[PDB]
Amino acid sequence: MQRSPLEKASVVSKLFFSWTRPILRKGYRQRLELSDIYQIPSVDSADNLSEKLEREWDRELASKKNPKLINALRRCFFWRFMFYGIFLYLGEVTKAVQPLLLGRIIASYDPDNKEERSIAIYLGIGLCLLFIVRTLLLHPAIFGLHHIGMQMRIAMFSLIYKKTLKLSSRVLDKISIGQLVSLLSNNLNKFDEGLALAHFVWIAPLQVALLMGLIWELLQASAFCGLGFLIVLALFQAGLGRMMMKYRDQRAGKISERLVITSEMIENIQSVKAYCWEEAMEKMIENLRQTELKLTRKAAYVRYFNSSAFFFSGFFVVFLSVLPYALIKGIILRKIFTTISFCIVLRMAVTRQFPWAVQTWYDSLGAINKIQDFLQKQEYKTLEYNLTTTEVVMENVTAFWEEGFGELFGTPVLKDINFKIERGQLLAVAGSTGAGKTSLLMVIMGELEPSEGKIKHSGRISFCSQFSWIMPGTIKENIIFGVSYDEYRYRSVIKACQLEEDISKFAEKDNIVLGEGGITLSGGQRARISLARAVYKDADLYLLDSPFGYLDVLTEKEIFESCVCKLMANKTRILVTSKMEHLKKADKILILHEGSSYFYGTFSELQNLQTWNTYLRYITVHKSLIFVLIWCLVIFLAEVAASLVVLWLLGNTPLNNSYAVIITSTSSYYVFYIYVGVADTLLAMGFFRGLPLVHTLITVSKILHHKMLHSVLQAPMSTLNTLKAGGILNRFSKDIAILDDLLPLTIFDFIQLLLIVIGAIAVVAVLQPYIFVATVPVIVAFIMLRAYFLQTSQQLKQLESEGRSPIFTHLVTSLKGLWTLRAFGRQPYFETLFHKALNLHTANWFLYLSTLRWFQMRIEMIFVIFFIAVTFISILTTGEGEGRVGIILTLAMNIMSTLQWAVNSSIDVDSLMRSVSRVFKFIDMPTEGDIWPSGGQMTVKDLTAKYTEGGNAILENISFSISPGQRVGLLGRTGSGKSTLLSAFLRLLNTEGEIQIDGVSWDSITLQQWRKAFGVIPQKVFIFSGTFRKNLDPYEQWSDQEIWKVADEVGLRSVIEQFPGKLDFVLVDGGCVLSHGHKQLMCLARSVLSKAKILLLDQPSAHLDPVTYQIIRRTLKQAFADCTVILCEHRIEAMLECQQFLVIEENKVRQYDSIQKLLNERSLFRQAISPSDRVKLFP
Ligand SMILES: Nc1ncnc2c1ncn2[C@@H]1O[C@H](COP(=O)(O)OP(=O)(O)OP(=O)(O)O)[C@@H](O)[C@H]1O
Ligand SMILES: Nc1ncnc2c1ncn2[C@@H]1O[C@H](COP(=O)(O)OP(=O)(O)OP(=O)(O)O)[C@@H](O)[C@H]1O
Ligand SMILES: C[C@@H](COc1ccccc1)C(=O)n1nc(N)c2ccc(F)cc21
Ligand SMILES: [Mg+2]
Ligand SMILES: [Mg+2]
Repeated sequence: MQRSPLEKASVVSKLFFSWTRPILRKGYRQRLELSDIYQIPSVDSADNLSEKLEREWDRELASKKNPKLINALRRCFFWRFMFYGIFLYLGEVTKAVQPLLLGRIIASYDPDNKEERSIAIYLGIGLCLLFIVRTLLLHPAIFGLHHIGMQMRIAMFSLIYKKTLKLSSRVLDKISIGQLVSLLSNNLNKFDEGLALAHFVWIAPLQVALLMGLIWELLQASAFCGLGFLIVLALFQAGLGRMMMKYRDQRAGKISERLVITSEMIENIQSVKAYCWEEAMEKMIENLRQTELKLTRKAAYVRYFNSSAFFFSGFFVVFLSVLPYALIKGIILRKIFTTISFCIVLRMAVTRQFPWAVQTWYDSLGAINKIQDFLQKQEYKTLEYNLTTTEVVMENVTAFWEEGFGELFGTPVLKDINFKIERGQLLAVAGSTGAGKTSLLMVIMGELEPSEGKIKHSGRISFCSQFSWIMPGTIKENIIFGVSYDEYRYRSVIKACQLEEDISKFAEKDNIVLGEGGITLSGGQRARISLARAVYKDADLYLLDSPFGYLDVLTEKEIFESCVCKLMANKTRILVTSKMEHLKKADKILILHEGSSYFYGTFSELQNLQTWNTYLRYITVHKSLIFVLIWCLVIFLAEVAASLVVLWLLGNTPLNNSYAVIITSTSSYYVFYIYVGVADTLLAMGFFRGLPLVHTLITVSKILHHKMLHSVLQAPMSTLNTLKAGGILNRFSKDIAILDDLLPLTIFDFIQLLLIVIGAIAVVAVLQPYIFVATVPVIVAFIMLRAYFLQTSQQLKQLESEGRSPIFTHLVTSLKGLWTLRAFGRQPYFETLFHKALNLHTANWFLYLSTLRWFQMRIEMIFVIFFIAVTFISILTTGEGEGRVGIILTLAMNIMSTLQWAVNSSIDVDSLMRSVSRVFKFIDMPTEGDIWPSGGQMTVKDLTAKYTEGGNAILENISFSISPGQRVGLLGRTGSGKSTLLSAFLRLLNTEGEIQIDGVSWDSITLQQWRKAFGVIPQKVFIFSGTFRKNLDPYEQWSDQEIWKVADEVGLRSVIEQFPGKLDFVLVDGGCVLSHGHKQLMCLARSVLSKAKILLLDQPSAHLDPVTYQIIRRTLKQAFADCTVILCEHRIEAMLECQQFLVIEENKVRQYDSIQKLLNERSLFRQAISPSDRVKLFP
């Protein structure tokens, strides 16, 4: 990584941006490769800014009574803000006095002998130097302002992340991903680019005053009437501005809901596609989009009228400012022209520079105060005592989940529990489902505040949750988890959890690539990775929270009698089990039941007791756009014809008449100038030509989003597995926020500027031909630069924009699995691992900005050089009478200013349309594309499954047959592909082989009609945000009587009744309110509703107790009376019912008709069954 030459650069390079040149030199010819990007300047490393801002912030917190963040931000950046403000003030004043020189230079052309014929050269010199000072003084201030904005935003983001770790657990459920992702996404670009207009809040007044003086020297007593009209205009403008903000704070409440639905949708699309939930999800998403569109539509209309104020107030202001004086005394055309040339600047400085400045100030303060509110949130205070007697004590505790019951003190989820544990002794807390075992572990963690009672243990702790969590990276890094690696300890850990065979099964031996959460791995490997992590880290206390669920039985006995009982035989271990073998081995027992310590003691006591293609694809996608554009062009043609006839009539005029004092020496070259000064009004857009354009643009954005989603969802899984979660969150947030908010106005402004320039040039060329030849050497000079620039930026924006994802995809995981992350106490590690991604995105965005500002330098210097040459050639070549050529040049380069503005707008439009390019990238994704299920008799021949195209053999040469209504139980040691075969039944992943189902095959039936025959309860439960009734059946086919009768079969009464909204309670954060077993029962009910003839059960009993499990087998007898069942269990007890057994081994299936021959065939499997079940199998 080469160090940025910004640190090593001369002052001329910094004031001219000559050091950016190597990037464009490398980029214009060949595509950018990923070493050319410079390392960030040492100033804007996240650490320095974060430390500076946090020190100022916490000192300000300590000092003041009501701390405010904005005071610390001021104390940090105000000086380098004002040092730039003075330069911007000078560089905008230098636009007030330019028309002063310009008017007299224009006055010289007139043959009658004015004194100006001597001062013409001095005026030209002053004008030349004035332009060069403007160029050297304006842009560097803009770049520095953008740089300060960037630094501020970086420090704020790092502070946000530093807060989102110490955030108290009781608040997490309230705040979902939507708030945070919106608060970063909306800020990212707007708050950075918006610190160039922060000054124009106090620049606009002064400038206006300075203008209202000079115009007053021209116009004695009508400039005040013009100013009154302008003040009315500014009040109307601020009124529209206030109206618009009320139409955003009602959208920002639902953007988060749509974002969270989309994230939950795409993270586990596995179950979504398995269930054939395609249309209901689209209906819900578009239902949200409808309201969001109404709000965006109204906001867009309001924003449109705001924009037109410049373009359609120009004639009105001048008319009402020069009617009275002309009426009373008359006007020489010099007065009218200089009034126009001042009125342009006045219009600009009090129509699009004041209101946008106050807008950006309102919005920046709103975001800052929202962040300040965020930082005022309850902090989880830790009392982990390093001093202890190596003895863990817990006494008389009770806990409350929601804070209201906490303060008001519904039963608590615990009460009056107590235990005491030595060092070297193990507890085994076992509870029937819903008792609160995980809640007890959380209370031991202190993450739940005990409403009353006493806790004490060592400060050295480790954790292994019920639900696994896998941060993206290598298995080696994921297991070590930010510790100095060791050969011997790591090898011992891998020897205990017996990961050796599975780790040898992968292509890369030890370290592979795991995505967010790691769908790439199975369930057993994931749980055992988590357990290995909990074993590796060294501490005085261990909280293993039921890691023995997602495994077979032989692996269970091996791991439990080599790792828990043998490897770590001296260090305290809390164990959550549901097998009598553990309790027999257990040293003390605490059996919970419904939040009550139902039994405590010892097992002996227990026995005793009992790119231009996108430019077209965007437009042609909807016909309304083409119609609007065509009709607008026709209207413009009519308008330019009207202007043509007006100038034709006034050209052939045959001239007491003091209405307009006009003379032949002045007329022929002042009428054209004065018309071109008012071109932007006669060619403006009214409320009859503009509104359809904005409406159609918003409609097109909606259609684009809908198509993008419908193409993402039905995409094949092999493609989907490659892309991350950030690569969808980033898109669905930013690349639709842009297509809804910024584009439908920026493209409109571009259309307007292009249209105005074209019309003015056309009409003036028609009346004066040579001006065309006078302009062309500049326009062809313009595009030549633009086409050279775009190649750099056209390739760089992507290289930066995708760089956003390493932020979001790192924020989600840390937030998703915050609990273990804070459990081990590894905050600094993730702090640095986030700062790295932030510095990456900076190394992209900063250099992109430093290239755009350079192109502004170059474009305005092209204009200035042309302008200096024009003024020199023209004034010098003025003759004793009727100087002609100078008029021809100066009119052209009066047009050139607006044309340059149009070029800048065009660059901005392209930089935004990158977003539409990226969305069309997603839309081009491949497509996986009497009662039929009579008996369900199934036949599979020569099946094999592949995850990646041509990948390794996960299965090979499978074939079997299932008679109708004969449940076959499938089993096999973990990591052998049981879920693989279940998934490959649905041909989700790419397949090979042929299946006959009661006289039909795969080919003879369509895909969607094929998946209708099955019903699935996947290994990964799936609960989005919504109500119970909507969650259980989004299609809404069945009455609440149906739901209520099923909800007693599945034994869900005691879960619905305790919750306030029976079938109408809202669910948040993926059902985090519910437990695990309740989620399992919920999904099983969701499969009972969809009565399918052939059904696949993928581990219906994951962590359930021996008691509640009865319901499972219960709903297997009366409920599924005859339906064919593909049941994939691990607990051997659930295999007593099935008639055939399919054992999966060595990537092949072997079927047997019984159990005895199976078990004698594998001797090592025999000694693993518990005696209570071994007697059941062998009578
Ligand atoms: N995050 C939560 N928010 C609200 N209530 C909760 C939450 N977690 C648990 N509960 C309540 O606590 C009870 C069980 O707590 P907990 O989740 O610890 O049981 P569990 O051991 O996970 O259940 P299982 O044995 O099925 O795993 C449930 O009745 C549930 O209503
Ligand atoms: N999403 C995935 N991407 C790549 N490979 C996968 C993926 N899922 C599974 N595999 C491969 O399939 C094998 C295990 O398949 P599968 O997940 O069906 O086992 P399993 O029976 O589900 O395990 P368990 O007993 O934990 O349920 C592993 O070797 C793994 O490499
Ligand atoms: C599109 C117009 C609508 O008005 C008319 C349309 C046709 C004819 C007459 C009037 C507009 O929006 N205008 N016209 C202004 N003179 C103006 C000033 C400030 C502002 F915010 C908007 C403004
Ligand atoms: Mg649990
Ligand atoms: Mg499984």
